[PDB]
Amino acid sequence: HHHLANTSAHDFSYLKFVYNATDTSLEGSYDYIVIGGGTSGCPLAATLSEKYKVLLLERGTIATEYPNTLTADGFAYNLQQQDDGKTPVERFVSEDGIDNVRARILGGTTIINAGVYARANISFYSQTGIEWDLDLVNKTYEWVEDAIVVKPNNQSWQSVIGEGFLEAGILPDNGFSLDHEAGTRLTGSTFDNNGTRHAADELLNKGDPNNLLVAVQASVEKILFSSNLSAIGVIYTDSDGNSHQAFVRGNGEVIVSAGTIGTPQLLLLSGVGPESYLSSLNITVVQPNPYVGQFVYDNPRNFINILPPNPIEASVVTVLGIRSDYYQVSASVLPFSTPLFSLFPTTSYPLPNSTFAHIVSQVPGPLSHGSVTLNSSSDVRIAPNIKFNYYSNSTDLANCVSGMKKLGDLLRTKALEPYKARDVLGIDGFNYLGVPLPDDASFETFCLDNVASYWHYHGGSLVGKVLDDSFRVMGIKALRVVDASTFPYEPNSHPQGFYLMLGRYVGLQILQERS
Ligand SMILES: Cc1cc2nc3c(=O)[nH]c(=O)nc-3n(C[C@H](O)[C@H](O)[C@H](O)COP(=O)(O)OP(=O)(O)OC[C@H]3O[C@@H](n4cnc5c(N)ncnc54)[C@H](O)[C@@H]3O)c2cc1C
Ligand SMILES: *[C@@H]1O[C@H](CO)[C@@H](O)[C@H](O)[C@H]1NC(C)=O
Ligand SMILES: *[C@@H]1O[C@H](CO)[C@@H](O)[C@H](O)[C@H]1NC(C)=O
Ligand SMILES: *[C@@H]1O[C@H](CO)[C@@H](O)[C@H](O)[C@H]1NC(C)=O
Ligand SMILES: *[C@@H]1O[C@H](CO)[C@@H](O)[C@H](O)[C@H]1NC(C)=O
Ligand SMILES: *[C@@H]1O[C@H](CO)[C@@H](O)[C@H](O)[C@H]1NC(C)=O
Ligand SMILES: *[C@@H]1O[C@H](CO)[C@@H](O)[C@H](O)[C@H]1NC(C)=O
Ligand SMILES: CC1(C)OCc2cc(C=O)ccc2O1
Repeated sequence: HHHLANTSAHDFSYLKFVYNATDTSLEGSYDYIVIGGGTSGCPLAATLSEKYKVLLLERGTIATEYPNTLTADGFAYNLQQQDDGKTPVERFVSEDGIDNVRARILGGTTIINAGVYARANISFYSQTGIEWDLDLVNKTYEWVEDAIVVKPNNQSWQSVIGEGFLEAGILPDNGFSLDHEAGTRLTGSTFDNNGTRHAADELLNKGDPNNLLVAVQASVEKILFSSNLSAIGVIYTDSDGNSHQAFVRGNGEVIVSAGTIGTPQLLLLSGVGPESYLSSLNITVVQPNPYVGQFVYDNPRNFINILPPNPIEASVVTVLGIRSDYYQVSASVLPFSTPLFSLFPTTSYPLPNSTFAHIVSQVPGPLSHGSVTLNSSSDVRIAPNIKFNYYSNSTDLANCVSGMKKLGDLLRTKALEPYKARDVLGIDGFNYLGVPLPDDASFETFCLDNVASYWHYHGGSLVGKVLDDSFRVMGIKALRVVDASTFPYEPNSHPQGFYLMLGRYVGLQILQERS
C-alpha cells in the first residue's frame, strides 16, 4: 500500500485539452474514438493517447460546473438536485418501478458515486474463462490506486459497524485490504482523508496532452460503418443541437464506453442488435445480434434505517462485511427535508428528522435479468427503457433472506446495542425509519416489498454474447465495448475499481495487438 494516493486537490490539469463539442475543428480522423468519458472510458482514452491520436466524446459537461461532485459532503446534494437535462445525475425509473440514477458528466459515475474502492474477487478472472494477463491486471490496479485511492481515516460509525459484522460472525478480520474476500475489512476510498473526491477524469492527467482531445457536451447519436463490415466513425451533436462527424483511420478503432444503459442504446440506434426488434422499428440492421440490450442486471439493495437516540457522526462507507451470498455495509447519514433520489425506491418514503444509519445488504450476481430497449428510434438524448426483473429468480430471493437474517444478527450485537432507543432484549428496541425486519416467508415479503437499486447495474453487451474475449463486437472490425455493459455478474461488492482497471487494461491490450 506504499503506492496509494495522498490527500490532494482534485486535479483538473487535463482541462487544457478539453473542448466544447461546438468546435468543428475537432471533426476529422483519429486513431481511436472513445464514446463516454466515464469509469472505463477515461483510463482507456488516456492509455491509448500514450501512442495514438484519441478523441474522447462525453455527453455531460465538466465537474467544475457542479462543485457538489468534488467532496464527500456533496454526495447527497447531487441526488437531491432536480434533473434539468444538464446535471451530473440523470434520474430514471426502471419498468420494475424502482428509482435509479446514472452519471452525465466527464468522469462518469466515479464523479457521483459513494467512493468505495475494491479490487475484483481474485476468482473472477478464471470464472470468466478470458485469458487475463494477471500480472498486468495487478500493475494496472496499482496505476489507478497510485492516482486516486487512499487508505481511509478512522470513522466512528464505520468502526462500530466493523465490530458488529465481526461479532455477527462475518469472519475473519481482514484489517485494511483492497481485496474482495470473505470477512470484514476497511477498504480503499476515492474520497481522500480531506473529503476531496478523486475520480476517473483525473486519469486523463496520465494521457499524452499532444495526443488526447476531449469533447464535452458531445452527444454521440450513431456509430458510422463501412459500405468487410468495419466501424469508421461517429455522429455527435453539441449543446446547440448542431451535428458533427469524427472518424478513425488505418488500424484504428471505435470503443463504446457509454455504460450499461448508454452502450446498448447506441448499438441499437446504430443497427447492431436483434434483427426482428430493429426491423420492427424500421431501423436498418448493420449487424444482427440477438443479445444487444439483453442480460441487463441490477444487484438488489435491501436495507433498514435505525434512528439512534443520540446523534451519530456521518461517514463515507469504508467497512465491508463480505460473504459469498451477501455483501453488507452501512452509511451514517445527516437528516434532510429534500430526498436523495433513488436512495429509497420511490419518492413516497418518510424523511428523516435525525441522524440515521442506513444498514444494507447486496445480493450477488444477480441471477434475475432484464433488458434495455429504445424509447426513441432516433434521439440518443431520450433515455431508453430498462427493466431488471428484481427477484424473478428464486436464488436471488433465497440470498436476500440470508442477508436480511444476517442484518438481524448485526442489530443484536453488543456493538450496535448502544444505538437502541429502549434497553429491551430485542431489535424492537431500535427506532426505524421505514420498514423494520420482520420462518422464511416474512423475510421473502420484506425482500420483495422493500428492494432498492444498489446502483451497481451491469450487462447488455456481454462478453460471450455481443463481444469476444478481447471486447470486440463480434462480426464488426474496429469496434469494441469497454464498461459495465460487458459482464453478467459483479467482479466484487463495489465494481468501480474493476472498471477503472479494465479501461487501461483493454487500452494496453489494444496497443500490444497493434504491435
Ligand atoms: C449513486 C451511485 C453510487 C455508487 N457507488 C459506488 C461505490 O461507492 N463504489 C463502487 O465501486 N461502485 C459504485 N457505484 C457503481 C459504479 O460507480 C459504476 O458501476 C461504474 O462507475 C460504471 O462505469 P461505466 O464506465 O460502466 O459507466 P459510467 O462511468 O457511467 O460512464 C459512461 C459515460 O458515458 C456517457 N455517455 C452515455 N451515453 C453517451 C453518448 N451517447 N454519448 C456520449 N457520452 C455518453 C455518460 O455521460 C458517462 O459519463 C455507484 C453507482 C451509483 C449510480
Ligand atoms: C458550449 O457552447 C455553447 C454556446 O455555443 C454553450 O451554451 C455551452 O454551455 C458550452 N458548453 C461547454 C461545456 O462549454
Ligand atoms: C494479484 O494481486 C492479488 C491481490 O490483489 C494477489 O492475490 C494475486 O496473487 C496477484 N496475482 C498475480 C498473478 O500476481
Ligand atoms: C415501417 O415502415 C413500413 C413502411 O415501409 C410501415 O408499414 C410500418 O408501419 C413501419 N413501422 C414502424 C414501426 O415505423
Ligand atoms: C469469489 O468468486 C467466486 C465466483 O467465481 C465464488 O465462488 C466466490 O463465492 C466469490 N467469493 C466472494 C467472497 O464473493
Ligand atoms: C417511453 O418512455 C415512457 C416511460 O416514461 C413509456 O411509457 C413509453 O411507452 C416509452 N416509449 C416506448 C416506445 O417505449
Ligand atoms: C435462476 O438462474 C439460473 C440461471 O442462472 C437458472 O438455472 C434457474 O433456472 C433460474 N431459477 C429460476 C427460479 O428461474
Ligand atoms: C447514500 C448513502 C446514504 O450514503 C452512501 C451509500 C453507499 C452505499 C454503497 O455501498 C450504499 C448506501 C449508501 O447510502
